[PDB]
Amino acid sequence: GSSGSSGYVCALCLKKFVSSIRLRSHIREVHGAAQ
Ligand SMILES: [Zn+2]
Repeated sequence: GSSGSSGYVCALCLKKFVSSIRLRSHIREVHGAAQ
């Protein structure tokens, strides 16, 4: 995982999450970042 901390943070809205999956999926739900 990441170095230090207890969670992962959005690069867009700077919100914190319990996991890298909870972060990855947040971006698709509200920032709409597709492929
Ligand atoms: Zn965000």
